[PDB]
Amino acid sequence: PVYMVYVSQDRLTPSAKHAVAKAITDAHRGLTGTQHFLAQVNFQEQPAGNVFLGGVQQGGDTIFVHGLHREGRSADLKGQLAQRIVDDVSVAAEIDRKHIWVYFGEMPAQQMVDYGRFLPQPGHEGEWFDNLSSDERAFMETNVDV
Amino acid sequence: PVYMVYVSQDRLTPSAKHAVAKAITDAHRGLTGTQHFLAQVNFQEQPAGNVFLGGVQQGGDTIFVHGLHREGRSADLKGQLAQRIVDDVSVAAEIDRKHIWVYFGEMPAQQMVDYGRFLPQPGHEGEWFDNLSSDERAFMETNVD
Amino acid sequence: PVYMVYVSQDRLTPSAKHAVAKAITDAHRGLTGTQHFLAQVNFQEQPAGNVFLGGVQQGGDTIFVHGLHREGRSADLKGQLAQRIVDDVSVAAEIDRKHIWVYFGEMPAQQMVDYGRFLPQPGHEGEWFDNLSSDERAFMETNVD
Repeated sequence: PVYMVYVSQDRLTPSAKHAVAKAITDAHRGLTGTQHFLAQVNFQEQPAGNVFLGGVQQGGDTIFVHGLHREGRSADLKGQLAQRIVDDVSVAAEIDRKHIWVYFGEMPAQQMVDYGRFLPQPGHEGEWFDNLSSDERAFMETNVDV
Repeated sequence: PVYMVYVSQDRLTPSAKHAVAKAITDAHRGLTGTQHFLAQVNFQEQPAGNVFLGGVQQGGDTIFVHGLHREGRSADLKGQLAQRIVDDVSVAAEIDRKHIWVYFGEMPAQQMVDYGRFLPQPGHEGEWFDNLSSDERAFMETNVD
Repeated sequence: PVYMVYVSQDRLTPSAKHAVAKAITDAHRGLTGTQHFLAQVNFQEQPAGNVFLGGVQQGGDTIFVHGLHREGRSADLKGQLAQRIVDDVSVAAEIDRKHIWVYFGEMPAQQMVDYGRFLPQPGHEGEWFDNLSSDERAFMETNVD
């Protein structure tokens, strides 16, 4: 997946950013079984004051996660995954859940490219990864945290 | 809603950001009935020159509004809303309509969370809000201009 | 289309941004027939270190292209287009293909506005353009490289 995470500049330290990325990555892996290295977390920082809620300028505490997924998962699982992102990002960023918005968008795997390759259908990541070249598997496997 | 608004840095001063965000917010409430406080307008600024149209580098006037909505509204209503955003952002930003791009994407409400809560189906915002906890209600009601 | 291109700050010089924007734009016009000036390439730069893959902080080499399209093209065509974007961005940016991610989202043309006007269905780009006003066509025709 690609998780676009919109946050205010300097709201999250380098350590907090690593924690939030790990919370999202672990939630995705844990609930979908997709490999660690396929989860992209992409932080989009903007100055505090660039978020408005009901026309009211906000401080630096809003977090919007825009998750870009393949089609094919159940509403039940998607709901579990959004709730776990809310809960675990709240802990990782030390931020009240009321500040956290989470939207999942879905597209056919056939129009979705990670690491320059077209994605498989959900749940068939094993078939897919076994079909990757040695160099691609090696590059992929370095993008997993200890 | 979440409206991602992609603009060149400083094209909208702080007060113009407020005017643009209030115009989008009012248009969304006016045409859908969704409370003011559910409208998020999230300004994404980039240096001028990062926008290309037909391969040609642009100055600082293009505005792209990417609206993320719940599924469930009619094509007619979404057309009216997109036109009003074009019209009312043109006035708030004092910018030519020909600089304004607006795309709406839709998702099932069941995979959409505002303020840490899953959204209801469209015209159901009232009962949904009433059934939130008292602290949640109080927090969103601060976010009304 | 609107192509949001997420890159690290200073990874692409102005020359390389132009080459990347041209590669995507040529790819889209060449496989869809849509006119040049309708392809927006919108570079979103962030400090290197804001991209994580599997929890690991990245350098400045990742590129994510989020293309936002009208509904109605075949999966075959979309696959050809995504692949050409991988290939031609890899050359233009001098970056390995393994660093490049490309997702396409699609939306009904009726909730999609370029240059302040609603888009037509794919393939109808010529008739739509002729119905626009002289000043709208003049503005758009300057956006061809």
